Amino acid sequence: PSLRTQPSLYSGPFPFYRRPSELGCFSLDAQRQYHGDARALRYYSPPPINGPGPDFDLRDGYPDRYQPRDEEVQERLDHLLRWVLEHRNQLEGGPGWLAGATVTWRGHLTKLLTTPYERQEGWQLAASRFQGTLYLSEVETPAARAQRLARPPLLRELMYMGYKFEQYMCADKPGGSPDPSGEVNTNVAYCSVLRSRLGNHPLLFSGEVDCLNPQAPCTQPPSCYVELKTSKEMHSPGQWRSFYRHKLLKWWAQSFLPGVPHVVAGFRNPEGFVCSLKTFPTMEMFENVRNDREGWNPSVCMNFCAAFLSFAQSTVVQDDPRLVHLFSWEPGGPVTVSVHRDAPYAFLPSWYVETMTQ
Ligand SMILES: NC(=O)C1=CN([C@@H]2O[C@H](COP(=O)(O)OP(=O)(O)OC[C@H]3O[C@@H](n4cnc5c(N)ncnc54)[C@H](O)[C@@H]3OP(=O)(O)O)[C@@H](O)[C@H]2O)C=CC1
Ligand SMILES: [Ca+2]
Repeated sequence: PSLRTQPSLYSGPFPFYRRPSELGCFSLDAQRQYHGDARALRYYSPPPINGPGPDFDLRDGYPDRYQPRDEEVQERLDHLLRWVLEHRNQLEGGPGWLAGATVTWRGHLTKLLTTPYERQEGWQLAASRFQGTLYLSEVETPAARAQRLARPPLLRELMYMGYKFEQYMCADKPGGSPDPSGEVNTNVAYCSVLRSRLGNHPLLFSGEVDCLNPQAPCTQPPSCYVELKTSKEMHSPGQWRSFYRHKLLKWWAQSFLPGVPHVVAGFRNPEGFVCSLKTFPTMEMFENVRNDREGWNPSVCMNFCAAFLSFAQSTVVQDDPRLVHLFSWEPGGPVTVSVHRDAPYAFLPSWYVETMTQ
């Protein structure tokens, strides 16, 4: 049993994808504690239109005011399971909606979406069915774990710079003012919880959300949300073309899933300064590669993802939170499956399983 990943198998019409609704949200504070409210949400606050072009120093505060998340901690789905536990009765969609849903993080779905074009990084997804519901939780691959432990100084600082850019672009209160003098603490996160459906696969997933734009004409989430990105300044048309083809595909996939309609990008020069901003509407990103022989195709992304969901659903027949079907994929190969029980792959915690059982 395996699943091919070549884009030519998936090039048909765009599949059904339900307009996403936000079911709720949660926050993680500076100590990585869960709170079932929006306390971590920040508000889009771009530089005044009448003032100077941005000149954000993305290195300011590195590493002295940097409080990085401890990446050795395996959170898996735990934060999302807690939200689900705390909202299990008052869920949308009617009786047994959760039982026919697939539950995962937005970022796991993003990786599925980009799989047909991905040439470098493989993945592993653990799958457990429990009370009908299919749960998907990423497993760090061996190469990804070594690459992580040996992360160049450069990539460590780039990651800080992405977060620092958000600090320059966001305020703690609507219409408030940004505060770059503060600490960059990546334990802090605001997460949106959404309902969608791909083909006939109902979806419940959560994703980190950078800010809410109080100037957006539609105030209903997720339409009022904005995604913040940084990227190298580009000069030649070849450089923009490469950007469109590789980077935009990932930006698209990440923001398309939860219905986040705009990505705001800060382009940074080699000295670490953002000295321009560009807005990319999620629904127009594909326009940049529509008639490009080397471009990507949203239909391919979504049809492969729908096909992977059908594959997972039909492969994972046993209802058992301690059993795991591990889906493995490396560039140039098909998705394959192995089966495992209990430690280390089993990822549904007892505090979830026991409460859901009662
Ligand atoms: N393989 C894993 O263990 C994963 C854990 N997660 C966790 O689950 C929750 C949902 O995250 P997501 O599904 O929104 O994740 P993704 O879309 O992959 O990333 C969105 C943002 O989440 C942040 N983020 C996500 N993962 C990490 C990380 N490992 N270390 C530090 N920051 C992280 C980051 O701001 C990133 O923004 P950029 O795409 O601009 O880098 C978060 O609390 C996240 O920590 C997510 C994906 C994969
Ligand atoms: Ca971001």
